[PDB]
Amino acid sequence: MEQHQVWAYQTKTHSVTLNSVDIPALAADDILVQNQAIGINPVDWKFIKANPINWSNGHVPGVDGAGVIVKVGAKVDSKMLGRRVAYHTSLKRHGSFAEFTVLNTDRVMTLPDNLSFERAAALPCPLLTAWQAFEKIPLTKQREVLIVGFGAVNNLLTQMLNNAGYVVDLVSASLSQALAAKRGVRHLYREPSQVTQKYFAIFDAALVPSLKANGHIICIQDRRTISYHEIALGALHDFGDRQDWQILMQQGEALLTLIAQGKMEIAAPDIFRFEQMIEALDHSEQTKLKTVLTLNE
Repeated sequence: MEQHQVWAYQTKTHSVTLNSVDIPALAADDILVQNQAIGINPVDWKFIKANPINWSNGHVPGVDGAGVIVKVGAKVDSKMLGRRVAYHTSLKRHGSFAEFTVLNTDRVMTLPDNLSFERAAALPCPLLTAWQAFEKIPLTKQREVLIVGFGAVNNLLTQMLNNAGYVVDLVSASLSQALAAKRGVRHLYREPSQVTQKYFAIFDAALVPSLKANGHIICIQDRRTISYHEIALGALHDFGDRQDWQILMQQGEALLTLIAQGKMEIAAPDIFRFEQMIEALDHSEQTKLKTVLTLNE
């Protein structure tokens, strides 16, 4: 009731340690989520390593989670209580590596009843990142696009593009032909040097020779008649107004529904217990396999 367990950042050793700290009272537009599963994203282990935004010792990392709304602030609609939600929270505030997380009420997505917490927690950062990147690209008569790398964002983005009518080629040293084809890939290149044609858009100045004039470069990173687009999902926390959030969350909900219905596929995350955060963080970073923590073990 009064305290909860958190994984708190240690600046000296670029690591997290388990502690019990007071559960905060909520602001008027805030909600308290009881986490049931916690996503690990590259940005989390990258920021743990580099501390690029000068987190204080004690800061709780973690952008992604999923769980149940158990308390709400004074101005929050009482209908939110008890909802199953997933979220992508700000890197500047205490995050998902905790039993409970404080979120803004406009910035969570309701889960389909048949979508597990563990699957949901594997989605907010890569699914919303993929959707933002997808939405940058016009649909013209030139439909050939190149995706560089395969990972959780590009898995989802490939499917979005193929579903919309784009012809998608992909660069990946070890993606199986069978999985590529399932996801809708036309040509699978095993290294960048094999790419010889030109594309309408590349999702990744070095790329310019591979672009049609007036094409698009979409940079998806945690870090002029060609249009350059930079996707930074977490920046909506700083720049998004309430309508921007409503629109995105509603689209995220729609996409979660497609996933729960089996219409868009993801590989099952590797699941660790909350207690084994350190081993999970190591696994995520070393294996690059999507990793999630569960509290239901």
